[PDB]
Amino acid sequence: CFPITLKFVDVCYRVKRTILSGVTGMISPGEFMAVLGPSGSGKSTLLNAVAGRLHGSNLTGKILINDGKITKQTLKRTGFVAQDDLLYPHLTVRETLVFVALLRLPRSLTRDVKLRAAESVISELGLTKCENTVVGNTFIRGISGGERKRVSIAHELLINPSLLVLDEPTSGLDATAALRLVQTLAGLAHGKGKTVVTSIHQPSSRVFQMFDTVLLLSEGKCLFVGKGRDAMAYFESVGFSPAFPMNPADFLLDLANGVCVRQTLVTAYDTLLAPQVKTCIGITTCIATWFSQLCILLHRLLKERRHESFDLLRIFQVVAASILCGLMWWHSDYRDVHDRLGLLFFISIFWGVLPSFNAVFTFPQERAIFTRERASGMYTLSSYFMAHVLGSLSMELVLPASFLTFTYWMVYLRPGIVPFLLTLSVLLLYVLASQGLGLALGAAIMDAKKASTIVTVTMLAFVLTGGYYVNKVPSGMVWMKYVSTTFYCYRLLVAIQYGSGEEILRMLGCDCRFVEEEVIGDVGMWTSVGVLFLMFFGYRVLAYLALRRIKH
Amino acid sequence: CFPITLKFVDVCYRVKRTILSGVTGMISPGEFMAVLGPSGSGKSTLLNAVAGRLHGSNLTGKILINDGKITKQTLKRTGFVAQDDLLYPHLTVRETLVFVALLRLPRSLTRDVKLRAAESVISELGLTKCENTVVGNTFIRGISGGERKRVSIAHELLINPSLLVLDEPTSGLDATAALRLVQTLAGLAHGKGKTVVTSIHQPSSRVFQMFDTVLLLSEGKCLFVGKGRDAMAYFESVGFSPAFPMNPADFLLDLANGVCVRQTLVTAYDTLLAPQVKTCIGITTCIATWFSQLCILLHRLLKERRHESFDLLRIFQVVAASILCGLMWWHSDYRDVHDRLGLLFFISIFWGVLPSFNAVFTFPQERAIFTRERASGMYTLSSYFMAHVLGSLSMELVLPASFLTFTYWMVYLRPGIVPFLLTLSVLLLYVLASQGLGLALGAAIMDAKKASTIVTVTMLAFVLTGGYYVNKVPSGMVWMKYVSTTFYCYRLLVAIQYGSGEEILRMLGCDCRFVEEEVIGDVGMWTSVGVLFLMFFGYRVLAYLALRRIKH
Ligand SMILES: CC(C)CCC[C@@H](C)[C@H]1CC[C@H]2[C@@H]3CC=C4C[C@@H](OC(=O)CCC(=O)O)CC[C@]4(C)[C@H]3CC[C@]12C
Ligand SMILES: CC(C)CCC[C@@H](C)[C@H]1CC[C@H]2[C@@H]3CC=C4C[C@@H](OC(=O)CCC(=O)O)CC[C@]4(C)[C@H]3CC[C@]12C
Repeated sequence: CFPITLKFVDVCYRVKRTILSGVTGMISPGEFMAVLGPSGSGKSTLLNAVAGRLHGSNLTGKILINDGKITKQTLKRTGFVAQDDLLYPHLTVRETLVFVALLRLPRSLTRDVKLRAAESVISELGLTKCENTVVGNTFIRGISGGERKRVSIAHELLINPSLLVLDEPTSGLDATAALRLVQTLAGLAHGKGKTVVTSIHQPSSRVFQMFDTVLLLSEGKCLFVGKGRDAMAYFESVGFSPAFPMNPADFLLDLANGVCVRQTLVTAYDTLLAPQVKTCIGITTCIATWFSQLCILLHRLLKERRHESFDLLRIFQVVAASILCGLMWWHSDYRDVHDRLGLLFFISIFWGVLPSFNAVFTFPQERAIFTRERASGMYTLSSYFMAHVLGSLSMELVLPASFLTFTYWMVYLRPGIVPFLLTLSVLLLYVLASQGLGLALGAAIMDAKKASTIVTVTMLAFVLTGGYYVNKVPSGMVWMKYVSTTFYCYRLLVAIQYGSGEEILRMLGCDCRFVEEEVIGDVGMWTSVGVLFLMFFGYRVLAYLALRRIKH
Repeated sequence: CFPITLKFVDVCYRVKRTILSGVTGMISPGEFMAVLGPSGSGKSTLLNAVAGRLHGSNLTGKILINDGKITKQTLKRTGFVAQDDLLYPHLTVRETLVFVALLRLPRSLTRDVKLRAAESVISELGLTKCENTVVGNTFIRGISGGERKRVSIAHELLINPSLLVLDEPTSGLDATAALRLVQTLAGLAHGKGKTVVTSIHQPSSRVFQMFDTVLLLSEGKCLFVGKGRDAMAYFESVGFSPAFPMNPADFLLDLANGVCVRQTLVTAYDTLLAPQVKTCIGITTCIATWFSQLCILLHRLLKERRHESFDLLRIFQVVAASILCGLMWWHSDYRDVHDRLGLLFFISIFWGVLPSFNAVFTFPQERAIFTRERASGMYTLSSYFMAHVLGSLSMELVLPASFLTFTYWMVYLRPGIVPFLLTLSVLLLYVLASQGLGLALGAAIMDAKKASTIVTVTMLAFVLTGGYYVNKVPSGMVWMKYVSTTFYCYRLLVAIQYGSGEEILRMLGCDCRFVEEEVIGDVGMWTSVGVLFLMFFGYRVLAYLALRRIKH
């Protein structure tokens, strides 16, 4: 049993405005202190300066975890439940808390110890009768808002903390769900010997009955500390009583808001209670934990990258483009050299626009969950990036491989096993090379509407210079095809279906320079392959360096 | 002065579950009655059955506006402020309330009477110090959440009602903004002689002090009616007192929730208070108001259809496609008959995909505001549809007319005034004909993600059968080009730049059937024009019949 006594002595916090000034108190092992105050009084700045997420020059004052300063050994026993709940919406409640248990608990334990620690906090917080329910956010409909907060508390109870610092847990709940939530926070402060500190926004009449001690901030100058049942007995002494039946938490916020008065209760506290508050004061251990962090992060996000890959409005978009492409070029003749190349350029526009546009929403949408979880240990951005690289290498190759299996034998392309699997290999390498353009642009620009416009303009300049629409490019724009991804896929597709124009010039008898300039071209088959590999790796190295630059 | 005495006698409401059963009471002229209860108790069903938005077979009971039944003459003096605020986010507070004043007040008045009635409710509700601030929703940042509710109350105060029925106005506010809001609802019930009925979710200690009468529902059986200051004096008689200092609104909801008990207070009310509650119980007048409803609705939504037309991420998407199209075909030669026709088919793909995709979000996003305002009189869906037709005829023609003015003289298209204005006329007629495909699809499918997929699949089958990519269409798919919008714009552009292939076959000397099949084609210039007009009108008649079918 390691309990924490906590004492902050005269904490100040300016920002460039004074938010906190002279806040002093103590929090004991085994008490449930609630921090009351109006909005903009400095409640949430006091919780961040106590949990340890704020230190520097803007802060001023001694914050003492068990008579000593805050070192990083204490932060493993200190939890902070922030105001917003960032959970993946397709995992169940048991799946959410088991993946967090493997990632957060140390690797000295077995996989059965770290699995029984995740089904103990399910029974502690009362999540047993929803443990197979999907979490959901607003569209993947799941657990309630009062059980979404209990999952976010269970993230911080898996490491068994001694000081649990919550930041407005009862905001947005009922009067019943917000009473039962405080009934459990009072449970694991009187039975577990913990030290719970919270900040309630507007307590009801019997939520306020459950507080051991109350700290009341006016606009950053600490009107009252002490017990909750002795709150209005102190204000009767200075001469402030309610004139009608009030909730005692309503009467306190009306003193801190100027409706009853602020300066008269600063000088009353500073001479009567603020005096005596001072009186009680390797290559198999560096590598194996990366490949286990990767293996859990890849198995966790399989369900996330399954509804953003096999969306039923994206399967329909590829089923429709297979039937249309399969009907317009149905039983096509390879001696029509102009329509066979417009088929192979439709495959290059469709499978460069569709992967690069969908990949640009991947990193903006997970910036908040990655920031909260990387700062909490739990991974190191290179096992997070390499689980998004590998997790979308596997899922994004099922729809282009089913487009081509359908529309290769109906369209009468080049018959055989080796012409089929060379066309399939070039199409899958082009989907992965163009997907990384969307990853590198969505990570450099962490907005998703500002980056869907730059990947639209880039894919339009890639298609216009890709080899088919314009044949007489002006002399100052012939360089732009060499940076184009579409130019190297389309030159490879024509080289598989036609070769070096030898059989087609015999059958056409044109050996009329139409088929010498469109089927042979400029780049070889190995220069075209080795630039689609340089754009595979190179557009994912640029997406990693973009994500280092954010700080998150 | 026309005041309303309101008495509901034994209102029941089943749904196929009993929501209301035996609710009886009276509301007097000049009292501010608040309706209390837990969530799911039938508060919001009682307000809709009293304002008049619920009547039929599911309802049972006599609802009497001033000793008589509810006729539609009384509903002009009855206002209902619903729970969610549906305001256009680019109008200022004065602009919002003046357009509502012209549309709601009768046409007997002048434009200065209906303008001074809109600056009287600004001063009444205390909106004078934000009357030039933009409203905004979350992105167009504007007035606060406590002033967004005061605009929604001012919509219903413009018709000068006698019974104002609000539905949870203080939800999502502060403790200060939700006290000042009740201080004005108590202002226009004690000074104006109105009859305000509201339903507060969780009142604070001094919000409850401002209620004249209180109606308390348990789960639909009316625990208490009477004064608010005599609420707990009645429950002391049956033997229910708080054991600790409570907010008196908290003690009442704990009686109605089973935490203190429900059936013991139904039989206490039914024999002590529910007895004695029975004891007090043309062609220039049909046309001119349409063309004035159209003229206000078109001037109101000019600012709405200015940020969805001149979005700065859409100006950049057309500026980039002008420079790319202007550089790849820079000083192009018209004897390159294959590259001149790929320029004229990129203009047909770009200006059919871009208007039809943006038009599909127009009607889904305004379904909630149109439903609330059409049911409230104020317009009739044919002056609303013809203000969206005409309001986007004007704004959507500025970006295609600036694309073409830039890239006609750099690209060296056909020189002259008559070749320029025939190419501009065909391009503007094609933008309006393809925009109506997005309007007809977004109105038949009132989702915006399910309809952006069907307008993607349709525009892909329009571009493949459009005439350039495939020449030898199989015999069962040649009909599909005649329903294509892209086929008729592209056949008109080639007919303006080349004519009936006479000068180009002389200069090429091929009179080699390449230029006989791609520049002359199938349809004439008048059949192509008169089908783009049939798709202009016909895709907007189908969008009107889709909007009748919704009921909204
Ligand atoms: C037939 C020849 C001339 C090729 C012409 C280009 C086509 C391949 C274009 C025409 C319309 C394009 C579509 C128009 C709109 C979009 C934007 C974007 O689609 C969405 O917004 C839906 C994505 C989602 O949210 O699921 C992704 C690409 C897509 C489907 C485009 C894919 C490529 C398409 C089919
Ligand atoms: C060069 C030849 C082969 C023509 C090929 C078709 C092009 C005209 C395509 C290629 C990519 C397409 C764009 C890809 C994505 C979209 C979806 C959609 O764009 C958006 O999602 C942004 C709209 C907005 O929200 O402002 C509207 C059409 C647009 C810009 C497409 C317009 C038509 C483009 C430029």
